[PDB]
Amino acid sequence: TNTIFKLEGVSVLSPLRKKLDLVFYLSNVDGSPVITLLKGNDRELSIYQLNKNIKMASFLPVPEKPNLIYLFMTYTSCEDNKFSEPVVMTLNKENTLNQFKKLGLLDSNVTDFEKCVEYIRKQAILTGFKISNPFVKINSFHLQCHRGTKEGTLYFLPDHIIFGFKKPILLLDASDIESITYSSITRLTFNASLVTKDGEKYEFSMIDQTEYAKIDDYVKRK
Repeated sequence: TNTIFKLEGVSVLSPLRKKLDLVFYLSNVDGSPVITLLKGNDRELSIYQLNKNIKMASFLPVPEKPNLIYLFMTYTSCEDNKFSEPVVMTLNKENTLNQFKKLGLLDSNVTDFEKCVEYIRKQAILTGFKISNPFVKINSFHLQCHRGTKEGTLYFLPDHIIFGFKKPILLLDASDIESITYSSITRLTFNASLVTKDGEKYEFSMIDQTEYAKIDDYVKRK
C-alpha cells in the first residue's frame, strides 16, 4: 500500500480517547485516501475514501494552548461502523515538526509549524478533500460557554459553528441559522439561543458579555 505520511502517538479525544498512531495512505483498489488510527497493529479507527466520506475537516486552535492544535474531522461512516462522533485529535506542534523532519518531508532548519499544516492541506487537495485552517479574509473566533452545566468551546467559522468537544459534539452549518435570541442578560454574561431552518433550537449560556458584538455580527452576515 502507498503510505503518504504517518504521525506516531497522536492524542485522540473523540470518538475514542486514546493515544494512537495516524497513518494516511492510498487504497490499492482505487487510489482513494484512507486514514487509520492504530494501537500497535490494531486498527482502532479507520475512515475510507476521504474524498467522499469526510464531510468537513479543519485545524482549530486549542484554547490557552498555542503549542497544540486540534485536527477536527466529521465523517459519513467508518470501518465496521465502530463510531459516529467526530474525530478530534490534538497535535503537539513541535513534535509534528520533528516527525515531519524525520520522514524527510521538511528540512531540518524549518521551524514554522504552519509548514506542517500546509503539507497536510495539500495532501487533502491532492486526494480529493479539503482541510481548512480558518484561524491562520474572514475573521473566525472562539469563546468558552455552557450548553447547560458543561463548559465547552464555541467556534465561529466562515461556514460552520462548532461546540466541542464533549459528547455530543455539535456542528451547525452557518447558512442553516434562522435566528438568534438573547436572554438572561447581565453586565457579565448573556445566553444565546440559535434556531435553525428546521426549527431546532440550540441554547448556549454564560457567554461573556464582551462577545456580543462578534456573535451578533456573525449571525447577521450576508
